Amino acid sequence: VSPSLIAKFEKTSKSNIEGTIKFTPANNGTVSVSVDLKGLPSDIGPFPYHVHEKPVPASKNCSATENHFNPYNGTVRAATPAAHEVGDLAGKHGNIMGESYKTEYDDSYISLNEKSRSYIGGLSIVIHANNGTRLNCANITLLDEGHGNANTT
Ligand SMILES: [Cu+2]
Repeated sequence: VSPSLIAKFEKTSKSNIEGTIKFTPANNGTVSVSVDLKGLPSDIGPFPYHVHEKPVPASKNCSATENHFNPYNGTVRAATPAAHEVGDLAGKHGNIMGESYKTEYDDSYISLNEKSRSYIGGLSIVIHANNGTRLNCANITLLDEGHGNANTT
């Protein structure tokens, strides 16, 4: 079974958005997603958020994550969840909204399996203002410090 992942958002001069998006392997071949965010800016939401294709660099410049993770060439607007880009979490599941936002859902398209074409490990998540402006972003990293079948964490 594939390991859990997390994206940790930190507050800076650029953004007050902080919190986490957790990705945990679940039943029925899906991934459980847990969003817990605060400090979302006044009135420029709702906030689309997506898995992007490159890491956040040390500069924390969210532009450097480049485009959406879209291995199966999906579309931004769709009539069924699977037609969306794999990385388009908000399009499938709803935009972030409010000053604080907590939600849990299953996504059946992202993968925690590094041998999968839909693997999202090592990628990033960007949160946008409604007009598309990139507000904050975080790398998707390993959640637990200890792994292996003879270990504890
Ligand atoms: Cu995006």
